Amino acid sequence: NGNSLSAAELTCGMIMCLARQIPQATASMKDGKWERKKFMGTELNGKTLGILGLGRIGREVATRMQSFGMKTIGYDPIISPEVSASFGVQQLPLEEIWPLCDFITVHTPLLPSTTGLLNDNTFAQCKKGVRVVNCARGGIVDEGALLRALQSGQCAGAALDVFTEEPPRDRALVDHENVISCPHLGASTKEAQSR
Amino acid sequence: NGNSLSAAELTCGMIMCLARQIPQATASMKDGKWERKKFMGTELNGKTLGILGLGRIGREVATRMQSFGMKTIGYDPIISPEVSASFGVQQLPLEEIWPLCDFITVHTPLLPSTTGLLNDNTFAQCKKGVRVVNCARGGIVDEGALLRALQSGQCAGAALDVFTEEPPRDRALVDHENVISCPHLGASTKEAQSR
Ligand SMILES: Oc1noc2ccccc12
Ligand SMILES: Oc1noc2ccccc12
Repeated sequence: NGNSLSAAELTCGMIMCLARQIPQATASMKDGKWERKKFMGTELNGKTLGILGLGRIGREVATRMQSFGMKTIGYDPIISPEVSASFGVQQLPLEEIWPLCDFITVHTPLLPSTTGLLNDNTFAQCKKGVRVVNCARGGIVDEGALLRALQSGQCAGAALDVFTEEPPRDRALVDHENVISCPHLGASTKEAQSR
Repeated sequence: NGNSLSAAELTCGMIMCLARQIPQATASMKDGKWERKKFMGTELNGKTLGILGLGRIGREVATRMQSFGMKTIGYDPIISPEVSASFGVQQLPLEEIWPLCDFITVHTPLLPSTTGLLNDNTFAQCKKGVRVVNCARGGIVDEGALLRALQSGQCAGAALDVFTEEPPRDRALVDHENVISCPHLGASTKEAQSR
């Protein structure tokens, strides 16, 4: 609400970080290395971003990423397709979303229907090399399934602000070379903090 | 041209990384830490972005950062104020730009007139806490002056894709906690590479 924009901005930051491996490149630089060929990335323009959860944060993410030329599609059980069209999000059923996306971002509450929304089944339906972002609630993305998808290359990268347990006690995700992370910083701006 | 969008996209990534310290937070997480107060950041909405160089890259940066609610102002001696108005950038003389900006990004060639465009004299005219990006040409930002500004806090952070010498032999900038960097990745996308 107040803090909608801080979350939406972090999410868009994470999308850009996944496309260009900025965190990993800075780490490489700080370790004294100049590794240009390693950190070959991708352009956002013309890519498809799937947005799962089309409330305020989802809508804000959409309109920012639309300025990058991304195609924004998505799904939300409550919001009508004509309403999401009005903010440039094409709604399709979930089963249709997975194979189209280059990037997926989640913006749902944590409910039975959204716990493990991304799981071994839904990762297998994605395009090989999909990049995922969770700046919403820990557990929306099944962490074990994510790890397996990163290990196989079915997922080329992931950005996590939130974890099933905080701080995460299992470190295998965090430590993966294709995972970027923050300690639940979505609301952590001076502005959000200070109404 | 071909590669305009890859440079512009990286620049926008770097601005979001400065606002939220994504690379430093990832490093902290990978070292097993959970440091929430350390990485309190700022919101981009409502802030002023100064764009120095209003050719194709500069214009693309402007229109993307406008979607975040940033006020975009700038300077370019060759681009008419009418042309820059067409993409929502108010041109002002340099002297008027420095004090207004929360963020500054450079998109000029390297010429006598732009070597040290940001230097001790122009840092001194900036708002305390300014954040700077150079994804254009190494030497636009004077490296010794940038280090002095980061040491005093006159500059709160900087993002560098390019250096006066590549790789930089002096590591004090790269090693600073408030500096984000990449090994000249601006054109390093699969797309740019493959027309
Ligand atoms: O409850 C939900 N809010 O947004 C969703 C998106 C996908 C599946 C379920 C939900
Ligand atoms: O000479 C210049 N080329 O582009 C510029 C932008 C700002 C200030 C000077 C110049």
